[PDB]
Amino acid sequence: MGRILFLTTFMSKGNKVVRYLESLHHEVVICQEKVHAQSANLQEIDWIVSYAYGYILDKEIVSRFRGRIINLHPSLLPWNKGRDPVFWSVWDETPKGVTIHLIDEHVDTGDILVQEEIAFADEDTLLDCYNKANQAIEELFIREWENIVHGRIAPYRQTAGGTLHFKADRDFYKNLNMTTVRELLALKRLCAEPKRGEKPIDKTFHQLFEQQVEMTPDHVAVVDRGQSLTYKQLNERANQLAHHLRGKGVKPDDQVAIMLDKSLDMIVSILAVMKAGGAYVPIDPDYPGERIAYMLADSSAAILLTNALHEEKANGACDIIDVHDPDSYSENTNNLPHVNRPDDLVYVMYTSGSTGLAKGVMIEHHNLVNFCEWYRPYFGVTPADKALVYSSFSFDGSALDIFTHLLAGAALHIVPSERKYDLDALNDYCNQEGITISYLPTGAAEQFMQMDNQSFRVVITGGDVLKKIERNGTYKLYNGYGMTECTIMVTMFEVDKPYANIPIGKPIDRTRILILDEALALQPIGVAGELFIVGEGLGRGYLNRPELTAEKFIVHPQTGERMYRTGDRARFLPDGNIEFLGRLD
Ligand SMILES: Nc1ncnc2c1ncn2[C@@H]1O[C@H](COP(=O)(O)CP(=O)(O)OP(=O)(O)O)[C@@H](O)[C@H]1O
Ligand SMILES: CC(C)C(=O)C(=O)O
Repeated sequence: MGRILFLTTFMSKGNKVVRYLESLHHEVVICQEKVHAQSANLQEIDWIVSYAYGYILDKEIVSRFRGRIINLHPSLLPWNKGRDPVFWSVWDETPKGVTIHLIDEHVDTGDILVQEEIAFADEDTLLDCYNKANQAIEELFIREWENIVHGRIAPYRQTAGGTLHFKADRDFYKNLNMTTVRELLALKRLCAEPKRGEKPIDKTFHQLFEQQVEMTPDHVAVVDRGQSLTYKQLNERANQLAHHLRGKGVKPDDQVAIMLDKSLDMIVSILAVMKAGGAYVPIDPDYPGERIAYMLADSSAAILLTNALHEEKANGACDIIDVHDPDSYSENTNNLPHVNRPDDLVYVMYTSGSTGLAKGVMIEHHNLVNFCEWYRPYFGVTPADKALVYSSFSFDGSALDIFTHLLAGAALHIVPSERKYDLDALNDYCNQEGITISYLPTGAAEQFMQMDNQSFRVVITGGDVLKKIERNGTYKLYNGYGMTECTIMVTMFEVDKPYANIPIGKPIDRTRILILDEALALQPIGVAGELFIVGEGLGRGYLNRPELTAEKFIVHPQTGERMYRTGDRARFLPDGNIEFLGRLD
């Protein structure tokens, strides 16, 4: 009949298409490589049929064979042009079908000959989809071939729009081939990029705090033993000190060290540093003098807010400002002119030097603002609540204590030394004062479940594996995961039942968790892998450690996004909650 060139790389040589064409007495030449005009495979060729051909025909060839190049593309063109059509058909959630079209001067854009719809079952695998489509289009070709040879089909131009994909676009999804349709789309919801319409955070913390002061100025803000400050009182005193600081040269991104024991002066100092424009570097005064001397040096802190008691532990490291000297406070009680942006430093905390020397973790305002903006509505915090300043102010767990509740109008209650380790005593305080919400490390939180409590409405815990769930009170328990580098915490779970492994929940606001293999490629739901963090949580990095910063804050090779690699193992559950599975090594 005629000699037909059959171009293809992925399909076999005994296709139902080739056999059918052969059955009509056509000599079918099978070529699976790029060719040129001189190729002996283009000799006496009546028709060219391409089917999953991974190369481009030269324009010289397309011109000579105009109207005689027929392509089998398993998609509903213009949807899913290019490579991996069936896969992106499912992922991008586009219309589905198979198209037999003419080949023109571009990628899968030529006019259509025949096209029909196709359906994939929710429980079909992507491989099943790939095969169901290849079989459908092969049958369509056999059915409509005669109509195409006699050129009685009027080719119609493709609808406007569609999508296009390239060979490498599927690299990130290389492990999803044996996944189910609905199992794949589930993974899409959990890990797909942010939706449209989002705007960057436009507020700093002290900006929002000054707002909260105007709303609840006379409400109690912080308590320590018998003494207390209201939102206005606290705000005015912090301004007085902030004015003095900014007058001593404090500028945005400057680090100011604070060295105090838990007290009202600590809260004033922290805010005062913020309002002045700097970022506070907390230094526990009980730390060994070695750590203190090193923290003060590695940090660029030119100023140190401290007592006269702990003044000598600096060994003259920097300019001292006595929080108890009236000369350290200005007359001006008014808020200062704003000079910060959400991407300015807000605080710098050092991780315990378990491995190697301690590193200074930088955190920006937008990092802290996002956490508090999520914390308030998630736990329904109102000015009626009262929370504990439990954790050492050198740990990011203290940021949860102080900063979240202050923006909700609640009241902070400083936890002194005598009721830090003695949790039974701390329990009585909570019932006395009516403490309603606080965060307790996994350890202390587990012991506190023994005590009888009627005050707490909610308690949050995290930092280690939360094995024990039984507790006497009536309050909700929450498990939270995260590290200092991504601001306090990134996921939250409400503990409703007991669990063998207790999940760490779903991501907070404007954060995304990805479970990746050793090649940084997505892992299907239920498969373990290194947990990666993306979004508003990621801080600036490690202070004066750019090489180490780049090691942990990566630019992904495929999606090009900035992610923090935790070094933790985890796996998604079918209901969206995350399961922690210990460290990597
Ligand atoms: N709810 C949780 N369950 C289990 N592991 C958790 C967890 N929350 C956090 N983790 C893990 O345990 C660590 C606790 O946080 P960080 O104290 O900031 C790290 P570190 O200071 O290097 O060591 P450390 O955990 O020995 O204190 C996190 O880095 C994380 O890997
Ligand atoms: C201190 C709190 C926020 C914590 O879970 C952590 O840092 O791991």
